[PDB]
Amino acid sequence: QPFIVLGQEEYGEHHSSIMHCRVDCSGRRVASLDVDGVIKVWSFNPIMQTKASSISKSPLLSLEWATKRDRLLLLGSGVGTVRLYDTEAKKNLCEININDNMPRILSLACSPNGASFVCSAAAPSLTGMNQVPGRLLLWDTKTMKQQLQFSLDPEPIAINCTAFNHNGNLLVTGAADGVIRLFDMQQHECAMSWRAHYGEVYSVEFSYDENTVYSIGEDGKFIQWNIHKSGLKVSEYSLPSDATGPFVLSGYSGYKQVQVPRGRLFAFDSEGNYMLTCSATGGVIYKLGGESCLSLGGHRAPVVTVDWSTAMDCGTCLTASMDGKIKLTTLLA
Repeated sequence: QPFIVLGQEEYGEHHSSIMHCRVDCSGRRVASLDVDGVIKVWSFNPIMQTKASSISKSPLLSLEWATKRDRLLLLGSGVGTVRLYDTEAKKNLCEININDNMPRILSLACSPNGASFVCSAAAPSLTGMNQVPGRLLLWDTKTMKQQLQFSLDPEPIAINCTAFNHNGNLLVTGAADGVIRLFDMQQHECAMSWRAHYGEVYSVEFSYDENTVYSIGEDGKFIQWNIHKSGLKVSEYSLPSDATGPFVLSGYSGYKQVQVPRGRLFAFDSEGNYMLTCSATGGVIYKLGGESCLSLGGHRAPVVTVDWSTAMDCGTCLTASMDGKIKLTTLLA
């Protein structure tokens, strides 16, 4: 009963598997990035319409909408840079040099107050492969310099995912060593850290009331954690294996494509009561109360990343798959 499907449409401008697809802060624009460096910025009211296209030079690994100065997209590359992409002017404003030694920009989080961003900069993947050193850096957009290094204890490690709380006081992070680290933004040390997953942490998020954090990891678990009590599981659930991959699109050709999670694996409605996840044939929605309640379907290839935006009881669910197709499902509460 909780949701009714108003419609489902397909955005098909991408021709390679999707890496990231994120709705902007106004709920009206999508930025999506495929494994070939192609970025599309598009709208979906009341028709789908491409507002900008851009083919990236160098590999691109992360994508984050700026917070105060909307229409601005931050793109983290695989050559140790962050590119500021003006989706209105349809041009790159500048290319910020983060680090040559640790060129994989695996995560970007923009401060809700607009003056800084956090970025994960990781060593090249080892030739268990992501068990490599990483740094986590606070970058002052405004002097264009690195302001702060977060200490990663006990050792530097690649950070896969980051998320701010509403005020920007707290940053939750998930690492390739399975550890979750939670930072307050004046100090270099995490206020809190614990072993969360056996294998990599792929996505993290604060609950709506910011009393817990949610995580999803390589062990296939979705876990809710009390942030007043380090390592206190509030709850834990074993998801179907196609929620966490590795996602595989294969043919009789002897040919396969393999995607380890890189983009967001889970997304929530506005009030944090329901969770969208990946599966081989479309998005799957669960209820988070103290429970699969809707399957969105529509995909002929495995879904590898999702998003969910809410505007006033109208939700839109993005599901993105290895054939490059993005389905938009409109949900009414």
